[PDB]
Amino acid sequence: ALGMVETKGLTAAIEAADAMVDSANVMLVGYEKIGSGLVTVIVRGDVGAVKAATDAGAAAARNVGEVKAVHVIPRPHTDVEKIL
Amino acid sequence: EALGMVETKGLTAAIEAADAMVDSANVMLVGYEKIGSGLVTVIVRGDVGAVKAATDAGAAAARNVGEVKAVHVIPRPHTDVEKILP
Amino acid sequence: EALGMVETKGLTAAIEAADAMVDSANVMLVGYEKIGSGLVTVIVRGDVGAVKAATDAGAAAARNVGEVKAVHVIPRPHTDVEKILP
Amino acid sequence: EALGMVETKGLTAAIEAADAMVDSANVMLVGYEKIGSGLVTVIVRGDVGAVKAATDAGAAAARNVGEVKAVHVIPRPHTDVEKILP
Amino acid sequence: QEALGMVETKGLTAAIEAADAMVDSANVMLVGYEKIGSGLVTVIVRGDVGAVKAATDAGAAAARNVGEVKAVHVIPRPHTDVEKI
Amino acid sequence: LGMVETKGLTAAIEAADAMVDSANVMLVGYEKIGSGLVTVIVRGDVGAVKAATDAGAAAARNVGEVKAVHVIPR
Repeated sequence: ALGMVETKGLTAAIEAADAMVDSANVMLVGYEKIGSGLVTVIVRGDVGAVKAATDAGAAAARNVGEVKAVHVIPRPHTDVEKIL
Repeated sequence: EALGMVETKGLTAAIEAADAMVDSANVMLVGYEKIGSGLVTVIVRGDVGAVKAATDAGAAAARNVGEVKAVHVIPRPHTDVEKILP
Repeated sequence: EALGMVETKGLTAAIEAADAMVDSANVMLVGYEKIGSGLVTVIVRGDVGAVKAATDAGAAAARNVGEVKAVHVIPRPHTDVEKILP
Repeated sequence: EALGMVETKGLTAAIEAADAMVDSANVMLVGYEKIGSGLVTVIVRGDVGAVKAATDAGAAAARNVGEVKAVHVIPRPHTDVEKILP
Repeated sequence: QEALGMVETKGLTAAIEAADAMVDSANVMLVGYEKIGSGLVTVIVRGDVGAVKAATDAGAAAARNVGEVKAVHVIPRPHTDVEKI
Repeated sequence: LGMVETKGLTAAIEAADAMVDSANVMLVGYEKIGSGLVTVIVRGDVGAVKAATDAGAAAARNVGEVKAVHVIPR
């Protein structure tokens, strides 16, 4: 499963990442920068862990900065895997 | 041969469009491109009907996650365009 | 000989310009350049008449899908067309 | 060991925060990260009380030079967070 | 020679029209383009001071007709420390 | 350390050149952070830095926008 939390600002993103790893059995892949101050944090793991991680990351981050998106894909297509 | 693009503001929305597109239709995901200002384009190739179906599915899934800026299909792209694709 | 440029906000509009340019005239696609903030410049080259044709089609195609920031044609020595490019 | 962050718009504002942080308490400067759009994050590491003290001092100092966007402390961060630090 | 000339535009199209006008107008070397965000691009040339002044005025005037010129400047003999950026 | 931060690169290069020309400083940083912001950084004795940054800022204002001018002793 794939979990993403997207924030305005890097400080909110670091807090999401920490909360995600604190809250569930997930691997933190990293983050991506896309401009306009937006930062996407990415984690992988089984679907229940990714759901628990993204819900915890999004809730933590909101108190540090603005949360722009939160999403989980339980079983990404292989073509997606290839570009992640 | 057709080319389909969904451009979102936000990378979470683009990834959700990419996955919806490949899931929805017989299309190959070519890749994504970032150009700044939060803008991310995801590109698919396939027969024309498959790419219209993919891009409409991608755009609809993206809108539930984030913002869609642009959706377009070029049904018969010139061979030179392949040079600039991800 | 000339360079022709169409600069858009958005990559979808830039790819639609690119394909429309090479569809409309005997020009070669050089590629495209990103400067951040969603701004992309698609560059073609060829004979001056063909580049003028191409950039008129490309800007129109891009304005149908998105925003065009600039469209311009620069005549160049036929022995060193690309020397000024980034 | 605790991590402290001050995010500013503008680099001068950030370097001022860094100087203020390291002077104010027993903290190690981890580094700066840039995310574009003029935003820079300065990070320090130390014991939690030292980190709260530094970050306070850094933000106050930065506000006199530029704009402060975020100030935060994580008291007991996981090792994994390193993957994403400068 | 060693004078430095700079023309800064909003937009890459105006920068490349500046470079064409610059190299056409005088004996100068195009060093490159620098992107710094907010859509700003700087075009940098080197040459003797007379070539660089001519090149820079020609670039600024040519860019002004395609887009917006943000800065235009010539440094006849830059310090050695500056050569390092 | 002395810093001059500008909106525009041309103004930045002019500050750097004016600073090093005006005082006993060495150019030790040149950073881009986006949104057009460029910082040039010098090192020397406090007084040479205070006069460098003064001179850089003044020279850069004739060329473009200056956003910050700052001196950190130590």
